Amino acid sequence: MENFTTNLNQLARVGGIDPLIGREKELERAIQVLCRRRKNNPLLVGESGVGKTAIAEGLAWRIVQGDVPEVMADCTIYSLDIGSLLAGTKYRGDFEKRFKALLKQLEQDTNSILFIDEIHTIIGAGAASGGQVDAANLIKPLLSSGKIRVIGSTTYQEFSNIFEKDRALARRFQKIDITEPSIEETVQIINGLKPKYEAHHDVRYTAKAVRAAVELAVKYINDRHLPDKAIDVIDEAGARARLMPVSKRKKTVNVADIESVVARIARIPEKSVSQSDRDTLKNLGDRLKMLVFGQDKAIEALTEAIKMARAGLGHEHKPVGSFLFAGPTGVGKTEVTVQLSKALGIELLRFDMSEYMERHTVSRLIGAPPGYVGFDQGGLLTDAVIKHPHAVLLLDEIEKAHPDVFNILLQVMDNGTLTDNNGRKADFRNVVLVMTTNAGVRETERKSIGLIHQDNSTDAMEEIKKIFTPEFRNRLDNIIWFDHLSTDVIHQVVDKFIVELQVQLDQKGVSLEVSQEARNWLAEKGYDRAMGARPMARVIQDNLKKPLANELLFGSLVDGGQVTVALDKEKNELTYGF
Amino acid sequence: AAVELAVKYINDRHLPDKAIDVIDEAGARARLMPVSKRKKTVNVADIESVVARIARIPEKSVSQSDRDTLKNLGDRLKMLVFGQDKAIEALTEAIKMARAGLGHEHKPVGSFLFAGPTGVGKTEVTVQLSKALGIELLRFDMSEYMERHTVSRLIGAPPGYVGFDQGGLLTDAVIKHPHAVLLLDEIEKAHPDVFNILLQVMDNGTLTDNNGRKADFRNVVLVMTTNAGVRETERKSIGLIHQDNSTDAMEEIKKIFTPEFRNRLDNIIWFDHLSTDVIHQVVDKFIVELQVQLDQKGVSLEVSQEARNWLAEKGYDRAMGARPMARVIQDNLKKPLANELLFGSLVDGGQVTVALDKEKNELTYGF
Amino acid sequence: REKELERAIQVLCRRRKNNPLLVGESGVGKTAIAEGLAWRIVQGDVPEVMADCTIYSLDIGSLLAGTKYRGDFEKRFKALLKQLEQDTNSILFIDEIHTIIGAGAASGGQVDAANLIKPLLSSGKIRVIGSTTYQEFSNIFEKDRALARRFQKIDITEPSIEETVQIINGLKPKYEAHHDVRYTAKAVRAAVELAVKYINDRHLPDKAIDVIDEAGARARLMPVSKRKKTVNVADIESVVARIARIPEKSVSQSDRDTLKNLGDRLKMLVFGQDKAIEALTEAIKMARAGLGHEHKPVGSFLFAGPTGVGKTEVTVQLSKALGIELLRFDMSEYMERHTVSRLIGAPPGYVGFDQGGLLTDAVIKHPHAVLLLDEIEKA
Ligand SMILES: Nc1ncnc2c1ncn2[C@@H]1O[C@H](COP(=O)(O)OP(=O)(O)OP(=O)(O)O)[C@@H](O)[C@H]1O
Ligand SMILES: Nc1ncnc2c1ncn2[C@@H]1O[C@H](COP(=O)(O)OP(=O)(O)OP(=O)(O)O)[C@@H](O)[C@H]1O
Ligand SMILES: Nc1ncnc2c1ncn2[C@@H]1O[C@H](COP(=O)(O)OP(=O)(O)OP(=O)(O)O)[C@@H](O)[C@H]1O
Ligand SMILES: Nc1ncnc2c1ncn2[C@@H]1O[C@H](COP(=O)(O)OP(=O)(O)OP(=O)(O)O)[C@@H](O)[C@H]1O
Ligand SMILES: Nc1ncnc2c1ncn2[C@@H]1O[C@H](COP(=O)(O)OP(=O)(O)O)[C@@H](O)[C@H]1O
Repeated sequence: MENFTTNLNQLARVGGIDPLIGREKELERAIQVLCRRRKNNPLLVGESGVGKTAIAEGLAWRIVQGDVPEVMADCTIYSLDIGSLLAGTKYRGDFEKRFKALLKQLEQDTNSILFIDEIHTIIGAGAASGGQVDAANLIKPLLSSGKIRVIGSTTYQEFSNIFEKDRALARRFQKIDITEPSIEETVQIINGLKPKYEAHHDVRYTAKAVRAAVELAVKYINDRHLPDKAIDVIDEAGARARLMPVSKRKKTVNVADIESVVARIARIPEKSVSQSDRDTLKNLGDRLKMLVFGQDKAIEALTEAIKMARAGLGHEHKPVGSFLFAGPTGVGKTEVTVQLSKALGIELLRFDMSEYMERHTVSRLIGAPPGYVGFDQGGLLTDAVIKHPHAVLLLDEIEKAHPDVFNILLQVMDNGTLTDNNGRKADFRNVVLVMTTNAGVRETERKSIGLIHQDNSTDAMEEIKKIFTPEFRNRLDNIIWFDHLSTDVIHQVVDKFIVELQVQLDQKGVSLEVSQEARNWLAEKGYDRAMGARPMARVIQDNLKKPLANELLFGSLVDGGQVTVALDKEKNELTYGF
Repeated sequence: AAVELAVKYINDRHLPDKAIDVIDEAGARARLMPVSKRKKTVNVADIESVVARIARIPEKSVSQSDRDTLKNLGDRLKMLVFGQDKAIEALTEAIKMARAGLGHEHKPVGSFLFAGPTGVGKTEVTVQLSKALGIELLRFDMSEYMERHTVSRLIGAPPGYVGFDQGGLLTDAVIKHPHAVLLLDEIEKAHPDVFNILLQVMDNGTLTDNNGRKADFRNVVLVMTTNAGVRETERKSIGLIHQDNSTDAMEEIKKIFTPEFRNRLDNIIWFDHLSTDVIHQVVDKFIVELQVQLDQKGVSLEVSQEARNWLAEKGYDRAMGARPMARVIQDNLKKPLANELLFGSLVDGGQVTVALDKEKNELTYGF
Repeated sequence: REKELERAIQVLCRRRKNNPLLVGESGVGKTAIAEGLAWRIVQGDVPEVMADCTIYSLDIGSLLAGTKYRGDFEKRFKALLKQLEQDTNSILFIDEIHTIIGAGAASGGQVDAANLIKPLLSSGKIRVIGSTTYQEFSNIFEKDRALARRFQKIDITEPSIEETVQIINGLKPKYEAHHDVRYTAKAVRAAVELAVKYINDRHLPDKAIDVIDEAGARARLMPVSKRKKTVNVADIESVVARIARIPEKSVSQSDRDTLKNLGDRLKMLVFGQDKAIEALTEAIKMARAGLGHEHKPVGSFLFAGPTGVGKTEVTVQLSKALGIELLRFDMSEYMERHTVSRLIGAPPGYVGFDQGGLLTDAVIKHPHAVLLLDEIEKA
């Protein structure tokens, strides 16, 4: 007792314990257990960081304050330091000697309570070249006789996995569940605790700041539990605003600072648009339309979803956007998404649904069940989302995956959460789910038989409905049906590819100019409505790169200069030179 | 009473210690009661309260505030889920029979299978029921359980395997919250082999995880939501007259769920589609939620009545239930609102009025 | 890393659980970030709150060395804890935070360095900086809820191109002193860009610097005839090629000749069907001339025609003439849908998982090769 436990009453007398607020029924039942005749040993079990240790030390704090029923008055709770207890037990019997001496001291006191934090650790305290003769059994007979009182604290998992193993020790304690408090209890706890943090960080918290901290930590941080994550938000806000007086920012911590802390912790695009975040969102449709020609309404839908997200009008809990892009090949379905990722400056999560042809490939997405060979790997999808919570999720050619795999995205779109094999949950509320497919293509490109050609516009939707279950479609933000590229779009695509080729050549230090009629001839040569834009890339490659490759590989353009490409009219041929 | 209740509701210790602990805690409680000198005998009510607090289960509460909570539960839910009253009625009656003590022997509070077209309040009624009771909500998306060997994920890996020390998720959750609402979403999309776990649970209210530990489901409401049988109900027959395909819905459900599984259910509540007035109420609900979102930004909003009617007429889709209304309201309101909140008039200001003209059926905006 | 360093400093000055956790992919610079915080403290490039603070890198080996005689490890650990508590101005840096969840005494196996430290961290008594990769974190560290709760998660993200360029600029003098070689700015930028484009198995601030160091080391092995030189873009290209398997600038050698006479060297082996040799040579030339695709295979060709016309022979001869391996797959063996699992592997939890995929592994082992799909109509 001299130097192995710390007097918690002494701490509360010197203010070393943060004050216990609320927890009325919990502490009342802890006292009730303490007042039993036999096995008066309460065990505080609960989630990690919900106030179990807080309750245990707040009992002694209340004793010092005297706001306790007049049966635990003058009782002194001591926190056991197992670490220092085991320090010098090098020789046989030292541990048992010191432990039993402390035990008889506690027996003689008849007023003290021994609080053992993380009591699940005492299932072994030294069997070094020996048997079960450690503290796990030394403490057993004293509890059953009701001579001493011990308070335990452990999480549900550690309890179930370690403490429940020894039924003899397990039955000597009274399990008490410390549940996570609700909103009002948490904000009141913060109200009672924040004087100390204001003192430590030399700041002031507004009431709205505290309420916002509570609500945001609730709806944005799903890693931890309320009474600790809220005060963590508070502490980090205090520290940040305390580091600001380098420019003499002696002021209160308003709501905006709380949102800064929450966004920097949860890695979310918060803190209201502002600065230029507004400029970037404003001309995003432009920066995309200059790289994706035609199919502008897809860019419109994407930008509207992103803005609604940043404007605070997003969904309560859903991905930023859940889009199904369907249309013929080579019309920019994946390109608009990749360019959106590059424009926003965030991560692109590309997944090739063609690799998920079989039903049993779901385990590749979410991980293998426990006990199996691939358990230690987790799942690819959820791991990627957890690593990059703010990103764009691209699922290429979802019609190629097994029709059953869609049921994962079902829950992902509905709730924005996905649980891997470890019970961990990925947060999809900050991702844009975009799925590309060629579903309605073959049905729209059909030939009517009869004297009257029919309207086949609805056939793309018919095919998509036949492929995707009604509940899967019912969770999509919108289905943007892409149309084929028109000839002016083809000219613009040819120009974009010319710019790409020019960049490639500038890398080699040579310049290229292509006459306008040459561009027109290339467009008229390569245009194929049924195949979109890839034939343009092919024809441009064949017509320009191959002659250019020969010219620069074999001397004529080695460290060359200007490439002179123009079109003649008699043969529709191109010119070349240095 | 101490003996009987410690037997029936404590299953972690052995009888000669269970009863002694019940009696000792009752004595300590009656000894702490006389802070106002109420040194009394231990009545049956005190023993019942002690065991209920030990078993973490609800006691007799026909007088407390939760009696009123149960009194107005059906209405406090009907204000959030419009139509489909029979589901709310069944849920509330099951919760009452459990709380009234006139419950099932050792079964869960209620075992209900919710089936019907998508986009209706099958899962939403469950979320709002968990909120209205203030009890934990355990959500399990059975779509993550397509393979038959994912049962190991539910109940844990057998001893002598890599995933043993983690334990099952379902049993661990129920251990953490013995009084909760258990939501199993899209169970027909899980592997049909998984249904046998639910067989065992529904019949006995107990479940043994990998550690031989038994989870107690007697105080957990079991609600499972499916979209099974919907294809037939909405499938058009060929002929001059269409048939009620509800018989086909029943046939499909029986195809998917073995006879004993259907026998271990409290009821199968067939959710209906949403009517037009129900659509109007849904529009009102979503507009209220949008108004809350805007007030978070400091923007008041007023939407006219005929604008509401026009939104409902534009978004009404019988096949998809209430979900299309979300998109309709989204595009028709949030888009101009997002523009005005980002690079427009509604930056730190509100008073946005939306009204419908009759020449173009368009919306008004602005300060 | 001023943003991340500022986040770390903000975390350290907190009242409770003021223990930042540097989480990031390997090679990103987590250990580098901690030791550079120490370095800037030495140079005073810190806010006054962290000034005059001493960071200690905790060694686990020497801490557990010889800790027989139950209590030796505990006594030693508590002695370290007491020295740090008395210092009141020290931060303990644990390079591998996921490795302190076990400290022997498997009998019972509970009183380890993890449970020994939780009271200190929860009380805000001591400041410790951790570091771990993402998978180690999520599979080893975060499993201990109470320990993960006492640490503040900081994501150390992969830097950008220009950030990498500046990092290499700042690190260059040490590599110069080590190799006695000098780097040109164009060479550094080329190293960064080529490492991004062609090296796929590492992350920027550890693979661009890898190219820099290896170029310096090889140019240090050039003065066997005393070829004293600075590192130009050419050496960088050679280095990045030794991993990408195709040099871009070495084409100024006889590689130009091999390209030029390739069509003929094939025509002497494949008679007729000149169109195929022409197409293949044009594709390979466009690739080697830098005009090829930046994210596509060198060439994707479907050869169709009657039997015995040289469809398979021309590809084998092309592989021979180029000196590259022939990744040969017969699509008649993949006549069934489920056979794709041979090419890509089985999902986790299934019998063939640890084997991997045939095609992907063959491609990874041979980054530069010709892929032949015999009888594709049979798959
Ligand atoms: N009633 C309370 N009053 C004030 N703070 C509380 C209360 N309950 C919890 N806390 C906060 O939680 C922290 C203490 O956590 P607690 O001891 O409850 O969990 P724990 O013992 O750390 O759990 P584990 O052993 O799983 O880590 C304190 O920093 C405090 O801010
Ligand atoms: N609107 C467009 N503007 C510019 N380039 C385009 C456009 N549409 C297609 N492309 C070209 O096509 C390539 C990408 O095509 P994309 O991935 O969009 O096709 P897709 O719609 O996915 O068809 P599939 O799924 O069948 O491949 C780009 O390299 C780009 O040059
Ligand atoms: N009765 C209702 N009242 C109000 N809103 C409803 C109702 N039914 C559904 N909704 C809307 O639908 C959303 C919840 O959908 P839910 O999860 O119930 O779909 P579901 O029944 O699972 O369909 P599926 O299983 O086919 O996906 C809520 O956001 C809510 O706005
Ligand atoms: N901020 C930085 N400035 C310059 N170089 C850095 C920086 N961060 C990392 N590096 C480079 O990375 C190397 C050190 O690796 P670092 O400590 O960053 O990660 P690590 O210790 O390898 O991580 P782990 O411990 O997980 O393996 C150094 O050689 C250095 O060149
Ligand atoms: N055009 C050709 N020139 C020279 N040899 C040829 C030609 N076509 C076929 N052969 C010979 O016939 C054999 C079969 O050629 P291959 O291309 O593999 O046939 P397939 O097209 O059926 O795969 C080869 O070994 C090759 O030597």
